[PDB]
Amino acid sequence: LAQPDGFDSIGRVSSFAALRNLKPKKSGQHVLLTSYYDGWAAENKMPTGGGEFISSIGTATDDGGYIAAGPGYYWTRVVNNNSFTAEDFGCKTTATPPPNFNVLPAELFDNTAMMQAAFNLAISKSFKLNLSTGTYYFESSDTLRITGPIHIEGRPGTVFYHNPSNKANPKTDAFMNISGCSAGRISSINCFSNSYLGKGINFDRSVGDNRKLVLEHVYVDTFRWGFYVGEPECINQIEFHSCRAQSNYFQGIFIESFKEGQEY
Amino acid sequence: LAQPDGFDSIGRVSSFAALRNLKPKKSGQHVLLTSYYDGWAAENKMPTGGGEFISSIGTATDDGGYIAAGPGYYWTRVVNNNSFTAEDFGCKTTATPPPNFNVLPAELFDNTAMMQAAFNLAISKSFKLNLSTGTYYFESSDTLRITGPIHIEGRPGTVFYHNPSNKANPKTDAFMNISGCSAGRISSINCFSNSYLGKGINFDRSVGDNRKLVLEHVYVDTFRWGFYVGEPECINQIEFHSCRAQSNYFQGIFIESFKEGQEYGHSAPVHFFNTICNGNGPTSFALGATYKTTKNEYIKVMDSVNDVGCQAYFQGLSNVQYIGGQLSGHGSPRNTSLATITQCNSFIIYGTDLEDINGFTTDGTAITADNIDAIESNYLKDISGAAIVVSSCPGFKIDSPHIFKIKTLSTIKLM
Repeated sequence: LAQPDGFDSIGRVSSFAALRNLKPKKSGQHVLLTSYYDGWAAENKMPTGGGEFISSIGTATDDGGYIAAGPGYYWTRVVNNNSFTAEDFGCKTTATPPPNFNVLPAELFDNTAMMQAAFNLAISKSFKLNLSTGTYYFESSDTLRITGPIHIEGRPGTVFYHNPSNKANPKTDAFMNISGCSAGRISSINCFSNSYLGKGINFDRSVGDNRKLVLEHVYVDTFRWGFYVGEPECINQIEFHSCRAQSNYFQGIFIESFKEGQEY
Repeated sequence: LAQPDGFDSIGRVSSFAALRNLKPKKSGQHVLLTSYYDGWAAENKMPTGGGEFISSIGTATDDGGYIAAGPGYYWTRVVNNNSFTAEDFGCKTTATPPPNFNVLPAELFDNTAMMQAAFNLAISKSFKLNLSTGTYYFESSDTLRITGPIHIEGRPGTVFYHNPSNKANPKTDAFMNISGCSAGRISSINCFSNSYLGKGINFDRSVGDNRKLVLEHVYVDTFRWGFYVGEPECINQIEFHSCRAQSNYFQGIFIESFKEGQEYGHSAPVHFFNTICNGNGPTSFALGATYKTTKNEYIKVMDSVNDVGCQAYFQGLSNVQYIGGQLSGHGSPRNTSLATITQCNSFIIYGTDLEDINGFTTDGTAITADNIDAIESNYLKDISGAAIVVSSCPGFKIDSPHIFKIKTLSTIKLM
């Protein structure tokens, strides 16, 4: 142990799935999670979603990245500096494809269910979500929703790739939906779809007003619409500080409160 | 130790108080601190202020969260990424109370002495202080002082609750005091008191000038004044990027470099960006309200029955830009104006939302369409009677805003 490389003798858990099957001894046990998925050495990469966990004996709902529940026990992730990464929930990145039409990334892993769980934790626990560089692939029938104030800070090169397939009426469905995000912070996210279909980001009144919401370096490209607002009293004091809506089929920014027939 | 749970065999220190009594062996010992306070498992929560410490043999002053001093030794906390949390010094959060008057949080733990220690470390070591979500409770007699450049970053839901009790002259004392914070950054802090008493944030020259200080998403609500400045050459290049001053008894923004008798003094240039002042004036309820302190004492909120207020008050400034904000009185507060500009130079407005003024005069006479003819004759030289009253400001400019619901004599008054 006193050797210069004595830290390797300590045992760890290989993957997050093995953590669900780790029956603890008491309600104060500490373990080390090496990575969310095992086999990172053969893939010539480094662990991403590891950390430290503390055991319990009661009953809790399996979060996916925050709570690893089991039969009569569960583990809770120790969050540092009130911040966590999307890789802590099982999200995978890949190489960014060119902005050519109908060009898909090399690997196709749907991160919709994983990112939705990461968004729910950052809203319910008020933790800052850190996004890694690379391309997050999204091919699902559900919309990625932000239903509360959230702090998202991406890196240079963070890409959200939306595949309009699997969407019922894929011409007008929104990829991301923001509602009730009062005094939120979203930064450094480049969302494109390489298909002139769908809405990039849709601001709604499903939860509440997006009062004093701040967007910085948010890029929306290759969609039927970049920023879509079709409801009054939802973007009251919204702010765009350095944003880009580029190559979207009808409009890059579309804000229409009311239409002909309904009042002011 | 080769098992999947071999990391639990290593021993830890339970609390920060136990770390003070941990006599080491030499000046190179490493130890793991689980949490600042012990007993987090019974409280059904997680450890907050833990970390790793390194031993020494010399003598050092006990910081509270950075140095755990003992007899002939002390431990030093290892800081990562030049950042630390307020929980590392012993601060506790609680559930946020509603913004109702004289409503206190559920748990009452004073975090003033521990937050002051965290502020001192972030200023002396130039570390970034991270604030957790929840309500920090302050019920002390001293003012929370920032006496140097600091980087503070809060979370969505960080609340600084100030209790005006245990404070001599609780009607005019300041909760926070910022001085000498040059090129500092403060973000995402919501300070309210639920009592229309005290100053929210006070800027002064006790240490130096707050040159190029940047405030973002700083909310001040339920105080006698939201942002208070009563000294020249202290906010020379301050910036408000998206701030809110809401439901204060008198004003949301009060800047006055000098008063009568004193000669000229100013700060320049002041920058306001997307800042909103809403609902800041004496209201029907506030005038008749009485604040009950924790010591079972009653304080009358009103100074007089003819108390009148405003949303933003500016005096003795130069080159002030108010870019795309909002000045509005919601809840019908008694206001003489929405913005009062007095003895300024080059005050320019860029597309500010202005609405919902409750017209009153300085002495407390309600401006009504019935007596609109007696107001112009008897109150011509009064600093009131418009949504924006400009007095002795040469380079004024308003630049075509959208205005509505104006229940006073005019929209702009010049004198």
